Amino acid sequence: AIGEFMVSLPRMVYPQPKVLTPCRKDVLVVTPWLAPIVWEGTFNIDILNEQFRLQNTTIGLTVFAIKKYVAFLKLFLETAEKHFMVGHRVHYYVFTDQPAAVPRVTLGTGRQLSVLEVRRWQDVSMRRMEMISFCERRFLSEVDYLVCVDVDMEFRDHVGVEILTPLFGTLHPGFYGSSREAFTYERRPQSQAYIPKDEGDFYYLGGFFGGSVQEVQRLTRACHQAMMVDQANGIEAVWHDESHLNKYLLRHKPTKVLSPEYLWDQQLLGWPAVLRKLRFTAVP
Repeated sequence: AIGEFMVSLPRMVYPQPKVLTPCRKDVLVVTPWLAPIVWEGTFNIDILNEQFRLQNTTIGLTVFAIKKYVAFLKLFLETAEKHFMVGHRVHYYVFTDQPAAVPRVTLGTGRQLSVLEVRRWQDVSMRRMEMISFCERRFLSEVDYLVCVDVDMEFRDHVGVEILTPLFGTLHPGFYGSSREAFTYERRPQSQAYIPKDEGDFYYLGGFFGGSVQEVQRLTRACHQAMMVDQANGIEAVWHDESHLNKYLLRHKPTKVLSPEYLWDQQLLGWPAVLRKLRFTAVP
């Protein structure tokens, strides 16, 4: 559940937060609209696990595995079992054109997997946003939060309830140090995804976003509608649904932002000092 009567935390023994000692001095840990930016060292996972377990939180994880991308599911799911929301209730939703190619992955207790079969490049571009906004009633009934990720990835370290919030995006690992003018937003005013050179907070990834079911459905519905307008006007945004996600999150600020720990490519970008953990990474 979300927002329900919250029982008292038990007694806990942990290090005292010190007001005149930052957790991290090397990075921005809060946005200018007072959303936490989630980095290692900023959260006590024991406190957060208590809070979310006391709400009996259920997390849905959506992933699309189409055509040859079904080959990525085994490592994706095996590593999710090791690292993603361990101890919490998890429902995986695997959207695929090949239900029989989904690997039989052994799940921990309190975790389940559903295989959802799905059916022009234009409809392929819009499929993720459309499908998340077909699954509307199901997600509302089954999970509290939705996390929407790409399949050609593996978990390497903890990804847990520290990410959960009404609406989150993830800082793209290519652009977290860039000035806004260099962001690869859609720049043509004819597109619904258009962002001028003097606007923008961050460049968020299409491959890792989420929130409450309600907020995720609002985002995916808005992006799908904007993509349909663009299609009608004969324009395709430079980075497809990621361009629309960026426009949405500019105008509807996320309530947490995940640091690039949460989606990194070690082959392309190495392992910078500022990343204490690489939690979820591109498969080479």
